[PDB]
Amino acid sequence: SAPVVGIIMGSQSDWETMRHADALLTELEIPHETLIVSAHRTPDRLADYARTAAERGLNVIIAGAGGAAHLPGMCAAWTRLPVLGVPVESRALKGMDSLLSIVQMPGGVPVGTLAIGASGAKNAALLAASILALYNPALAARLETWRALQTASVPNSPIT
Amino acid sequence: SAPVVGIIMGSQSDWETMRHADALLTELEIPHETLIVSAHRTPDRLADYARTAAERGLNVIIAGAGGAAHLPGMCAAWTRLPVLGVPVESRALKGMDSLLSIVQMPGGVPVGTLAIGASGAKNAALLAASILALYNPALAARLETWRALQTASVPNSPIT
Amino acid sequence: SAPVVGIIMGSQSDWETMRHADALLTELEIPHETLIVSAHRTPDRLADYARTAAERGLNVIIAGAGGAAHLPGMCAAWTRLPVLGVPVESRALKGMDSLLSIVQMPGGVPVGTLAIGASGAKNAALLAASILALYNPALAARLETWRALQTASVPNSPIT
Amino acid sequence: SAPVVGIIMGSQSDWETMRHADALLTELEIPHETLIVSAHRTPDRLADYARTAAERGLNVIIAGAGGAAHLPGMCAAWTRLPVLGVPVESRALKGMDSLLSIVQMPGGVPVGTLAIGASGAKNAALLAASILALYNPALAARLETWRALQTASVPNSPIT
Amino acid sequence: SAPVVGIIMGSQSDWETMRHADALLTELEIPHETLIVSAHRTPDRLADYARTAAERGLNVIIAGAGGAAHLPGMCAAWTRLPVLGVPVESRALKGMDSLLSIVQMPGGVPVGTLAIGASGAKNAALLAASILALYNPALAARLETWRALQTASVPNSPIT
Amino acid sequence: SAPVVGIIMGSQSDWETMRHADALLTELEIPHETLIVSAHRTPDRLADYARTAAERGLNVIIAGAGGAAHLPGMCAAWTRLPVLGVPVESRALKGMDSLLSIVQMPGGVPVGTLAIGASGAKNAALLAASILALYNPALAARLETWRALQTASVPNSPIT
Amino acid sequence: SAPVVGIIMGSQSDWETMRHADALLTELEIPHETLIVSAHRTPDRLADYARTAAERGLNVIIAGAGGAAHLPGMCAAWTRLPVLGVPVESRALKGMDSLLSIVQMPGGVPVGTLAIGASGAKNAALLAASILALYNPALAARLETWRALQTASVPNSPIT
Amino acid sequence: SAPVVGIIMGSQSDWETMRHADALLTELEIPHETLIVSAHRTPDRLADYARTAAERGLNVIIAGAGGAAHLPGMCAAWTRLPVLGVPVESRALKGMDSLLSIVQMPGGVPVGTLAIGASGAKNAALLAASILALYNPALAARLETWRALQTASVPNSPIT
Ligand SMILES: Nc1cncn1[C@@H]1O[C@H](COP(=O)(O)O)[C@@H](O)[C@H]1O
Ligand SMILES: Nc1cncn1[C@@H]1O[C@H](COP(=O)(O)O)[C@@H](O)[C@H]1O
Ligand SMILES: Nc1cncn1[C@@H]1O[C@H](COP(=O)(O)O)[C@@H](O)[C@H]1O
Ligand SMILES: Nc1cncn1[C@@H]1O[C@H](COP(=O)(O)O)[C@@H](O)[C@H]1O
Repeated sequence: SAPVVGIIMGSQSDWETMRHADALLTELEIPHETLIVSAHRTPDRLADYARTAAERGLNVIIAGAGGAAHLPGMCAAWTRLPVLGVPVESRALKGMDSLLSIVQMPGGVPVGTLAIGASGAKNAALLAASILALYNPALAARLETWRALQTASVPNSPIT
Repeated sequence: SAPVVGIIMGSQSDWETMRHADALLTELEIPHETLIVSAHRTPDRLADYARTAAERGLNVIIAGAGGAAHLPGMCAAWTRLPVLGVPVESRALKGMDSLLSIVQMPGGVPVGTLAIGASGAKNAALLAASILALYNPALAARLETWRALQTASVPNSPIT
Repeated sequence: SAPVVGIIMGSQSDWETMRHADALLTELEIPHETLIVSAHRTPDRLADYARTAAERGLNVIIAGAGGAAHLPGMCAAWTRLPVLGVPVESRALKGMDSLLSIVQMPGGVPVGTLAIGASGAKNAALLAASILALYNPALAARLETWRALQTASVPNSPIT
Repeated sequence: SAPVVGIIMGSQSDWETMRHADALLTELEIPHETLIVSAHRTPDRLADYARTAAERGLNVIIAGAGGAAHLPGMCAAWTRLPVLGVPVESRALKGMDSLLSIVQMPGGVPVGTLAIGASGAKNAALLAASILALYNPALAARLETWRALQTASVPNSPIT
Repeated sequence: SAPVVGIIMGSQSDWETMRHADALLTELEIPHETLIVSAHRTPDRLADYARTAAERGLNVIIAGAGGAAHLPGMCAAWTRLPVLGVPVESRALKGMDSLLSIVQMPGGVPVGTLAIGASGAKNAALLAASILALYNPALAARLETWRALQTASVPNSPIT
Repeated sequence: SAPVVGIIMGSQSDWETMRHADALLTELEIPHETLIVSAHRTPDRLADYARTAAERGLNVIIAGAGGAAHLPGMCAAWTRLPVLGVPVESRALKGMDSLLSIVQMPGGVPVGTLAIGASGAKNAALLAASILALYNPALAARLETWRALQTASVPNSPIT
Repeated sequence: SAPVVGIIMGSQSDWETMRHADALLTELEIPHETLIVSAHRTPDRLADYARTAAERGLNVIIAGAGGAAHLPGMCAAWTRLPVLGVPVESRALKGMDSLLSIVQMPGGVPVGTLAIGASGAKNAALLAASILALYNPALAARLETWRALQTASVPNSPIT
Repeated sequence: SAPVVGIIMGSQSDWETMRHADALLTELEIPHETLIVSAHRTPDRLADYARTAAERGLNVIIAGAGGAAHLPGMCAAWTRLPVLGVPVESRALKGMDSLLSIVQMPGGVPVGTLAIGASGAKNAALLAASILALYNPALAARLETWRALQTASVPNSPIT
């Protein structure tokens, strides 16, 4: 089935983080593609990917990178689609550089930014799901189930 | 004319920032409502607003607050809709508390976060528009026009 | 015996930190309950817990969470009881996000915030004790003993 | 009329902030004293103030200071009473030095810390009131009224 | 008279800072061009500017931007020329977002980064001059004179 | 021989850091005492230590602590002697809390602050030595030798 | 009348801060010299100033600079005398760059660092005085008087 | 062959980082020297190195250090050559101190600063290469090849 979400990441080293977005989309049965695209090492690959995303049928892009993390913002520069940004935890600055590089977009070109690291990757996929759910009733019910199970599954007290 | 986006903010002092989201939605002809909801002063008002948003026909919530900024995250706790968070600039810490208290959502409850301040409010509205544009071709055409005009309006050289 | 302190925490993963509050309360023989309550994954569980805390005989609530740590503040939103907040050390940002999310409450809804991590969990319990001690003479004497033993036990010089 | 809360601050320059704690205690009819005590300029005055607070009938101390803000922690060192700390905003570092030097107390000597600046001072007074309200029903009723009014006074929409 | 340095900046608001680079290059008689290029509003203009810089005879690019500052890094992605980045001071975060989003380039695509603000713009021009001075003896002599004058012009004592 | 430097530290856990000050003083044959003194757990022990330091023949105090690190400043509050402060690396905030708690002393009561961690402990001892050297010619020559050996011993190129 | 303290600063813009060190030394009758020395604009002037300070009869150097503040550390590199560093507040980063670039000296070359800004300058002078007071009884008596007056001059309550 | 790039570093402990610059220069066949030079422990060694660099035929200096990292800036103080600075990751502050110490140079004496850590060391060498490439066609072609291989080698999708 044709992908409706693109997951892109700046490097293989981001995969340990971005796999959490991939897994969540698969759990909810959201067809998606998962690609490496570097804003800096493959800038024309990025331009082409972002420019053609909509005509290819993508609805949402999830972009993850670390450091001077420009992949989400430059993707949003070329697509009208919603772009969600995952700050990957960097070694020295723990993703604060990633976070500021992604979230602080000037007015005109948005990136919806999620938490640093694996939680943000998971939430980027959930956010993409909640967007798709607006016009896909079956997916909306599966998302409702997912959220209900999350809530119901929280224990009442810690295990010691 | 029925609202499809809800803009909520923690206080009147947030309006100087959040008015930019309001203006952009009006510019793009996106029907919306604009409210004050305090996560800490009116927690039950928030619970009811967020719980009922989808059945009231809202598709996206834009939530803005500053300091220990819980409004977006708690909104997202109670709705299955996409929630976008605007960190309002705070006096002492310049919105860094706003930013971290909004963006660092743990796995399972996303908030799509935008830049600190007016830029973020503007971009929350643009991000909401790009979401709605996925299943509204007239709006998609208006957003394309808007993006194209932004691109065409950048000058080639500075004024000295 | 009926609990007079509630310890609540956002997740099982917080228990490694919050167990230090539990242990201290037990050492001082302060009856207490220890629960998982997520502001974001179980928001109605939190509303109910906080709303009914006083009528259930609780005097003080100790709430711990990490990241966008909204559990203490949203608990204080619904209870008139004093709420003490423990910032749990987060992976990337080392609890700075937890700290700012908890301590930077706007005027009107306070959270008494303790240090990031285990020391804060221990001190949240000691602070709760010092509050209860105001109207429980036996506990006040046990707290006096605890503080005296802490002081007396500090060695005069390091072991090499 | 005998004070049950002590407000102490490191300098006259702290009063612009700490006056908000004073006002709120008066509003709630909580008898209190308001003093300047410098941890570094009058360390013996501090030792004596804190040592004797409980026997003088104080139940809670609210301590405010900025920069390397030692006043709350050293107060807590010498009293068994609950000490609440207000980080006063500093010129260069905007109260981040105030905050960290107050909140990061090691295990065994708590300071319940509130927000940087006026909000924190207000909330220290509210937190002190919620503590006293535990064993003062008239005050508990006044605080409930106060909280309920805060909730009722939040508007539903912003003014443009 | 053909330009050997390109100064590019993300917006007119950057000119207050980047004008210092322009002035210093003129002072040292380094022919240059000064343009506005938005990484996010005119991404294809940027791609073309950077791709073609070397064949147009440019030797160094000085790029200035603020906030999530992608202009220097994306310029460097598309040119083999040395790119120098000037972090423009931002309103809320004082150029710390500018700084981290410029300097933290991952391995393989350098941006030589200068100080936040006017100093950085001035120093980008001086750094560009020292680069050009390597294979331009007349310019090398002008730069030596400039450095020597800077050294000679420092007073020996302050004015009171 | 009577100690002329006092090393004091807030806890046994600081010794891993403060031993570097001890070792340096011993290397230079500077008689000294090494003690645990907690500002918060043993405040009267600190008052007495600092108050009597000068009459006991101490010339310089080196004080190390972590977190809300008030030991150096409160020591300086009671002694006219120069106090040097060593920020101990804390677990969560890596000694930034220690650093700000120590260095940001208001005017009137100084603490000469050294680097976070072991380097600062070593340098506190070297700084104390350079102070004593002003009026002890033999020690001054041993310090000169120490500095000369440091300089001479730096290799010219790295070992691979 | 021969100077025993040298105050050096990187620029005239530093004088607004460093004048407080000058004033305090004059108040305590400590003969001193006050100079501008730029670590980066006059590196050989600095080398010569620092190399020769001890033979010229200086006992302590107070060095102030802002931004990438190398003046104190490089001074300490070339003198065996105690060097005290004053972080001058910087425009964008509020002296945090000044602070870290002064205090974080690696092992072997100390700089005793004081607070950001005017407080630090004042305290550098007081710290220098406490050093000199060790072997100057008349000065020791003046400093005691000064400290005692500071203590006596703290008011007991704020002015409203 | 005579070196045209000097790599200098403050300590053997920096070599784990700076070896990445060495390796890159060797890969591109750029003759270079690799030296330890401490700004603080060997200040005259630094003065001499920087002063004579140009007359020795060096074109670019790459300087790496950590903490109060003054090596790059003080090198630039004495040479007219372009100096590139590599912030070495420090233990406590993760190279934020290194970064600010290097990048925040006031106007007049530039250091082109690269990312914290190994990526910055690699990029300092690439930046030096892109400078040399301006007047060495063979090297320019080898750099073009290097950049082309980097781009071409990025995989299209992650390995799981
Ligand atoms: N910002 C960016 C642009 N292209 C890649 N990156 C990022 O560079 C970091 C390191 O990549 P690598 O490990 O391949 O050097 C990764 O987090 C990746 O997102
Ligand atoms: N803020 C919040 C709300 N609900 C849970 N959390 C926090 O999310 C973090 C991670 O939870 P988990 O490990 O279950 O993902 C924990 O520190 C927990 O307090
Ligand atoms: N600030 C302070 C006052 N008394 C002790 N500390 C500090 O508390 C930290 C932790 O002490 P402990 O490990 O005993 O809890 C140590 O760095 C010690 O200097
Ligand atoms: N800033 C500086 C001046 N001279 C050496 N350093 C730095 O000091 C740190 C620690 O050096 P060492 O390990 O030898 O103590 C290294 O990062 C080195 O660049």
